[PDB]
Amino acid sequence: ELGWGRHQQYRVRVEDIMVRDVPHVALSCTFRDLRLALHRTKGRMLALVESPESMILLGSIERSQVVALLGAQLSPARVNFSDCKIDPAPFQLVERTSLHKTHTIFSLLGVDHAYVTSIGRLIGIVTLKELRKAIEG
Amino acid sequence: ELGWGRHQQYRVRVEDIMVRDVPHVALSCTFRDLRLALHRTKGRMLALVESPESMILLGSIERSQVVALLGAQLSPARVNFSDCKIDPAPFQLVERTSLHKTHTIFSLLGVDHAYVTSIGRLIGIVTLKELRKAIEG
Repeated sequence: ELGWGRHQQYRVRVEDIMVRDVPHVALSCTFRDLRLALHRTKGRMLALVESPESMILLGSIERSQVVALLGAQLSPARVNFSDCKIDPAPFQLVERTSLHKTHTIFSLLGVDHAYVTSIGRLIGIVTLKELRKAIEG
Repeated sequence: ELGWGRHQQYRVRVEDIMVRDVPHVALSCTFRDLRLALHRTKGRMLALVESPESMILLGSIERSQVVALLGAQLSPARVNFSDCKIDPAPFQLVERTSLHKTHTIFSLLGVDHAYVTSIGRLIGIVTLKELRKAIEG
């Protein structure tokens, strides 16, 4: 784990290594946006946004409740996550941030992943894999 | 101090100790209401919002930036908060949180103030005065 070693990584900041692609989902009717997200992406989590070009984020959504929403459209009958749940407004990270803060947002304190952010903006999602990758290089 | 022994910090939550009138400001062009935020409440850092009908916590501004913006707008001559220094809501709170969780995010980061958000729409504000009261009452 981080810190002690030859000194060079004391320099590095979150923008220098964070992955730029976007598991976002729009606050709109289209199950096609959901289908495309579920096709293109995998793992625990997605982000919910006001619109693709405004890029304000509300919170996080996970594969089971969205494939169950698709399941609700699939049900024998003839998008609104607020009918069930939408999860906590998480931490965020600002582009300049040094690793020695970011380590103490996921540890000594329990959180799994973080959205990198700017004023009203979503830049991407960080995970422990990028983090421990960045610690080691 | 943290409290070792007989406590009800596990009984009671951020929703109980909440305070709700706040120095918030719209993204709007007019300065006629910015005049209120100068004295209608007392405090250092304000709550910038995406709309008086949405109240997403876009970020925070110190009085010395906004008073200088008014000093320029009423300079001897015959909106633009956008190019002052701004910071997004650095951490945010949700009603079901017990006092102990809050104490750790305050103390571990040296953050002086925080906002309650639920998902998006603000509910109220917190400072070192509220907790240093409520941990004894």
